[PDB]
Amino acid sequence: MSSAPLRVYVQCNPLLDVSAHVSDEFLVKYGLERGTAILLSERQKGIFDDIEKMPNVRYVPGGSGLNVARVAQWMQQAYKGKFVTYVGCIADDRYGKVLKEAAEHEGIVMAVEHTTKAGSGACAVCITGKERTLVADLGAANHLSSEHMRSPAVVRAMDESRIFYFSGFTLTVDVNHVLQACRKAREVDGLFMINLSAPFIMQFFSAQLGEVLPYTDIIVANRHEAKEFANMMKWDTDCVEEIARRAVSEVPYTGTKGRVVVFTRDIESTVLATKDGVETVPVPQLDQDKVIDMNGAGDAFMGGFLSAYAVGKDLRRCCETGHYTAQEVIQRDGCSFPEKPSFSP
Ligand SMILES: Nc1ncnc2c1ncn2[C@@H]1O[C@H](COP(=O)(O)OP(=O)(O)O)[C@@H](O)[C@H]1O
Ligand SMILES: Nc1ncnc2c1ncn2[C@@H]1O[C@H](CO)[C@@H](O)[C@H]1O
Repeated sequence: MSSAPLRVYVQCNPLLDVSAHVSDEFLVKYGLERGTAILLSERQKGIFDDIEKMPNVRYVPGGSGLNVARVAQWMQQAYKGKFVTYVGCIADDRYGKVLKEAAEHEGIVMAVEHTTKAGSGACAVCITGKERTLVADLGAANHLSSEHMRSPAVVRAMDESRIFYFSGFTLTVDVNHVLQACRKAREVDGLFMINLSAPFIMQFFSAQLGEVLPYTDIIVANRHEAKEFANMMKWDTDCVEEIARRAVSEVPYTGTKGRVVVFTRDIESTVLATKDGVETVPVPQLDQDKVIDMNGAGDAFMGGFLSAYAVGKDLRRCCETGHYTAQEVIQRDGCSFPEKPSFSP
């Protein structure tokens, strides 16, 4: 006794994850802070050659938004092809084919661009225990064009979608692509949703972020991203609850659906805020010995949240569905799931 889900539009940078186990000395050798994500810089030249030379290196389709889409689609398997559409840029190369084929196999409509200006993007993922440390080399993802955003497939997708999710990571590419979707979302009275993605977005891309927030109905982030957001806004506060409250009322909002703020906190309760106050949603207890892979927990949470939102569940239940999905993924190496969910939103 379930609904068919509303159509969702997702946009991010499709990246192939190149993964390997690594010491702390290695992190420091390339100037990395453990458990964080950055964009490839000079300081990290050679890191891909170094990782590829290691044993049991894996090549796995990734990308934050793409993981979100896959998790959402996994929660709605009866609706392969009829649910999520994803937009990004790849190249027609080994990596690109892997990415496109995996997503399509799972039922995601890949409205992706193909460029020749660069090879399909990749992310170096450095495993140290349960923690992953990420270095993203966007390549082709960084060349997503206005032509592609004005194309028939994308405009049909936008026109027929009710829920729009962009990762914060898209802000490093071209803010105008994001603003175009913000406007279509308003045109159709849809929902626009964003992820803060990483502290560096607040530090180095606050201007771009600032253009998009007024259109953003739902803002999602984790504990660290929230503190960094407060720092960007110059808010003198040490509380995730207070930061969410201010994100509701003191961050400009030009929408009508109602601004909502969702901050996850790993083991601790998720903070959920609206103009009617601030609520917490407990995270079900889980034996930490079953927790194998912290990476992508946020992406999985997002997927659960969207899959519930698209069948019309209330916010609290959307967070509960997100907890369920995030807790499945962290119990497995990689972005991996049972055949079918055991949870009905
Ligand atoms: N160690 C853990 N034990 C149980 N659940 C976890 C754990 N870490 C994360 N989760 C689940 O994943 C969700 C997202 O986790 P969080 O770490 O806040 O996101 P991110 O991957 O952005 O760091 C949490 O709200 C929680 O439901
Ligand atoms: N800058 C980025 N843009 C898009 N995806 C990213 C970026 N940095 C890391 N990722 C993705 O984040 C995921 C972890 O949640 C990895 O699957 C990785 O591919």
